[PDB]
Amino acid sequence: MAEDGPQKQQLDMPLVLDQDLTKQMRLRVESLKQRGEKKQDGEKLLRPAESVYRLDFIQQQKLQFDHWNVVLDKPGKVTITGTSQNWTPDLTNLMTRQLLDPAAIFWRKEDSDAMDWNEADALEFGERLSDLAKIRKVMYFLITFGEGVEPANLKASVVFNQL
Repeated sequence: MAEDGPQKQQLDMPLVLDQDLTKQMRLRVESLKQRGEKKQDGEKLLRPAESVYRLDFIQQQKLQFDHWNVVLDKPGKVTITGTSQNWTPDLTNLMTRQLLDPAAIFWRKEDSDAMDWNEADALEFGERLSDLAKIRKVMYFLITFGEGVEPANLKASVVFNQL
């Protein structure tokens, strides 16, 4: 019974990129080449356009996913690929066929202020995220920067309904 006015409160979680963390992985690969490792069983090569985003689930369940909204300073294209809470690139070698369901694609055109994305592929990953999220207070997402996006000009804000 809120007396202020707003009946249902709302809370948005700003996911933030981790470009510096991406550079740290590259340094480890450079050290490996000095002694070589013959990693031909499955070399893990990330693209300089891959940054790691981190999300902190502050509430155990009062939070609810309403509508993810990603904002870019300029139009363009970005690919978000999800990973099993177990297949981690640092603990496992990045494999293309061992990826779970395909990655969702979000893109904003110049005459469009709204981005069009695959709701069907994203919707399936929505409910799956609803569980693994209640058990893990933090989750990392991989994003790819296309052409026309400056390094840190990416901001990801998702609106959630707090009960």
